[PDB]
Amino acid sequence: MSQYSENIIIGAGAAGLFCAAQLAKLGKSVTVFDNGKKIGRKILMSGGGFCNFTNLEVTPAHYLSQNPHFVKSALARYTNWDFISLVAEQGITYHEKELGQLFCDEGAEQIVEMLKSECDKYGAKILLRSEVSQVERIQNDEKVRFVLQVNSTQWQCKNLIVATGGLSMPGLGATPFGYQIAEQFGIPVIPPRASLVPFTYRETDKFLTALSGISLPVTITALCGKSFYNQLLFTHRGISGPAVLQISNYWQPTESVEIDLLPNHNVEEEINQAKQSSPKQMLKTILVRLLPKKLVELWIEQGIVQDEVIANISKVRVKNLVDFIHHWEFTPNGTEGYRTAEVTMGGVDTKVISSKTMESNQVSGLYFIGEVLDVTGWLGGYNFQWAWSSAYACALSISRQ
Ligand SMILES: Cc1cc2nc3c(=O)[nH]c(=O)nc-3n(C[C@H](O)[C@H](O)[C@H](O)COP(=O)(O)OP(=O)(O)OC[C@H]3O[C@@H](n4cnc5c(N)ncnc54)[C@H](O)[C@@H]3O)c2cc1C
Repeated sequence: MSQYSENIIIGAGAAGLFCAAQLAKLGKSVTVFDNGKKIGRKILMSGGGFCNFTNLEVTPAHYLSQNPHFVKSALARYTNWDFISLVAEQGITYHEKELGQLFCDEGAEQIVEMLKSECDKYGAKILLRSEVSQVERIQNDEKVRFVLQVNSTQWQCKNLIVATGGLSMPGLGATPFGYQIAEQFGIPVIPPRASLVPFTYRETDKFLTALSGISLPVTITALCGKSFYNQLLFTHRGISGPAVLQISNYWQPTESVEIDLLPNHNVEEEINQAKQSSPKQMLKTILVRLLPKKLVELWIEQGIVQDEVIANISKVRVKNLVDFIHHWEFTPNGTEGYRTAEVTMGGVDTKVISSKTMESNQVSGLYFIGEVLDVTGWLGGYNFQWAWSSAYACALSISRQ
């Protein structure tokens, strides 16, 4: 057996499925291989089961990359609105959760269903339980530029689109195959790291484990200056939540994070209003009215915060408390693994890839789309949008040959 398909796609995920659909729709033959048992396994998990498919405010600045000028082209070619429009026209209902985030009303199944439907509608063939391996480059054959082993059959193609994703969720089928193919052809890869992931506590902060389950709004600021205002969640392992997941993109191993527990109010102003309006009251009572009761109690049960009458508090101790709550210098021991991480930072170096095409500069006929590229977006549907955009730029480019 020796099959052929002008276009082969490795990975039946967000980027793979969408690209396969665009190609069939533009009238090109394409086959998709996937080591998994079902298509779009991560799409089904995204957005807590409803799929945060994009965000109303998308710009290149919502993406992390060694190469800042990369993302702009594909994002402007196929926009968040081009997809929002495809979704609505496709009969899918969605709503805005917060911060421009858009989710499906009827679950992530809608997105996966729409993708699989477009592919069936235009001719794309999807083969599951097919793990790709042994990719070889062919040089003389004008019709065959690549050969590869899928199970026991050898496939041949003119264009090979790599949409294998990143490393998070290994139990879901995640593979480094995309990087392995790149490295085999001498294509540079930026060292991958788990991102949009929780932080783990060092020994000195382990006592905060007692706060597990508690949640509050804070502002997290990374050493590079980036800030995010959102919810922070105390865990058994460390700290998590939207604010933490967001800042893990800008945080670097060995680095510290600046956490403001009371971003909202101006503690001193308040502590003073209570110093006049309640000279009798305890510090603990004024504090619990601002922060979670159990956190305030823990600082006390740890002797970190003295509980005295508002009146018996020197203006200097009031200013040390204020700085203490607004400037918590947190140094995580590290990050949780790829089993919790939402994405993977790093990947194929985007400077050797085409900004307009997604095609490899070093190896013609080889394309990289999706998360495998060194393009990581913010939490909030940005990662899926990059998948739609890069998959489209690739398909549109190939249809033009
Ligand atoms: C728990 C969780 C929740 C998430 N929620 C959101 C969200 O709400 N919004 C958002 O924008 N993003 C979200 N993401 C991230 C998002 O899923 C990805 O950024 C996006 O799916 C990347 O698309 P992709 O096609 O590159 O890869 P994937 O969607 O991962 O698909 C690639 C496929 O390639 C296949 N593959 C790998 N190696 C091989 C091989 N050797 N042979 C054949 N096939 C192979 C895999 O089976 C995989 O299914 C979430 C991620 C996780 C883990």
